[PDB]
Amino acid sequence: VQIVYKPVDLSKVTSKCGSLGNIHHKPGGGQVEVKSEKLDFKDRVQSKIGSLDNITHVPGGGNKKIETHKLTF
Amino acid sequence: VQIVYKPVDLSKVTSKCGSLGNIHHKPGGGQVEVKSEKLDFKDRVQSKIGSLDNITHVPGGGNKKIETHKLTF
Amino acid sequence: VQIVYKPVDLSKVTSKCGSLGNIHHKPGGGQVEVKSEKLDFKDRVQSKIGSLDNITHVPGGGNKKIETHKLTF
Amino acid sequence: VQIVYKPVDLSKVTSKCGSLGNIHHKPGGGQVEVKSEKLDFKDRVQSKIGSLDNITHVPGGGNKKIETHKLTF
Amino acid sequence: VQIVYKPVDLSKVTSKCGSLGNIHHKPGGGQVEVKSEKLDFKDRVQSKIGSLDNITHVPGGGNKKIETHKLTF
Amino acid sequence: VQIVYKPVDLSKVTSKCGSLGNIHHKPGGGQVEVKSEKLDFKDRVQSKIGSLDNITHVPGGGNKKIETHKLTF
Repeated sequence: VQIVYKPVDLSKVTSKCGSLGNIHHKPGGGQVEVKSEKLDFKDRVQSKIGSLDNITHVPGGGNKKIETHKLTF
Repeated sequence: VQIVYKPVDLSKVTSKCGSLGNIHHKPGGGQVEVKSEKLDFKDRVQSKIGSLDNITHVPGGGNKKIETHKLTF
Repeated sequence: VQIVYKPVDLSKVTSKCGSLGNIHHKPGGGQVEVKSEKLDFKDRVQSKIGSLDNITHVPGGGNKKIETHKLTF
Repeated sequence: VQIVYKPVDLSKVTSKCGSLGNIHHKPGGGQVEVKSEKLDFKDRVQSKIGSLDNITHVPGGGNKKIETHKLTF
Repeated sequence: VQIVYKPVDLSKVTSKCGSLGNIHHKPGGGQVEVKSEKLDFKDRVQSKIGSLDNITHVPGGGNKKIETHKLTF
Repeated sequence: VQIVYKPVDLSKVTSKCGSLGNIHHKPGGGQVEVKSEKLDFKDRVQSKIGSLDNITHVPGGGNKKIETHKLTF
């Protein structure tokens, strides 16, 4: 058995942007109110209240090349 | 058995943008109010209240090349 | 048995845009009010209230090339 | 007198090739025989016999840009 | 007199080759036989016999830009 | 008299090659025979016999940029 795994890649992932800007993200501008009375919990409680995990991602490129080469005998 | 795996890739994923901008994201501009009385929970509780996990993604490119080469003998 | 896997790719995925902008996203502008009284839960509770997981995605390109090359003997 | 020589060149000379090969050049494969008897030469003699100056030129690109910018006052 | 010589060059000369190869050059494979009897030369002789000055030229690119800027007052 | 020689060069001469190889040059594989009898020479003789000056040039690039900037007052 003779196996010759010789893939050739000369590819490009490219971006050109003259200017990038004037980006506004205002998550949670409104008031948050949580009133709790006489509540009962028998197991684990996870609670998130307010402004959490919000993202502003503005990469000049942000380009991705994902590649996988699997040879199984 | 003779196997010759020789794929050739000269591809391009390209983007050109003169200007990118004036982007506004206002998730949760309205008030959030949560009133709870005498409630009972016998098992696990996950609670998210307000403005969470909101995303503003403005990549100058944001281009993607995904590639997979599997050889199984 | 002789196998010659030799695909040739010279393809392009291209985008050109003069200007990209003046994008407005206002999810959850209206008031959210949640009243709960004497409720009973025998099993797990997941609760999301307000403005969650909203996305504003404005890539200058956003082009995708997805490729797969499987050889099974 | 005002002279403004401001030409803008953004040109491209591009070549893309998946594979280049299996090129065979066999000049002068046949027998060469030169029999000369009692010849007389009163002036200069230049002589080439056999297989001379043969060329195999296989550039992966071989692209050419020739440019000239002349201003005379 | 005002002379402004402000040319802008943003050019490219580009080659992309996946593979280059299997190139064969066999100049002068045939027998060469020169037989000379009683020849008379009264001036200069230049003689080349056999397999001379043959070229195999296989550049991965081989691309050229030739450029010339001249101002004469 | 005002002369402003301000040319701008941002050019590129580029080559990309996945693989370069399997190049064979066999100049003068055939037998060479030169038989001479009673020849007469009154001036200079230059003689080359066999396999001379053959070239195998295989540069990974081999790209050239030739440029000239002449200003004469």
